[PDB]
Amino acid sequence: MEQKTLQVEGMSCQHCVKAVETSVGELDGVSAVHVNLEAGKVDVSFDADKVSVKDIADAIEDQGYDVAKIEGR
Ligand SMILES: [Cu+]
Repeated sequence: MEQKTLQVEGMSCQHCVKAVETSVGELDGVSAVHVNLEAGKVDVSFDADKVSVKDIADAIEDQGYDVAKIEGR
């Protein structure tokens, strides 16, 4: 798996993001999800070989709000 992070957009409501975090946890690919928008950003160990950040990224956009952009690599 990869180790990208969706750097924080503007929100600081952990309750929003986690609502989607739980759903994203369904994607087998996702190795780990460390939502820390307040502390820095959401650091996520997406499986680029199974599912792309695009998925999760869009997902947290929907009802999470935090996804400025992916960094990592
Ligand atoms: Cu919220």
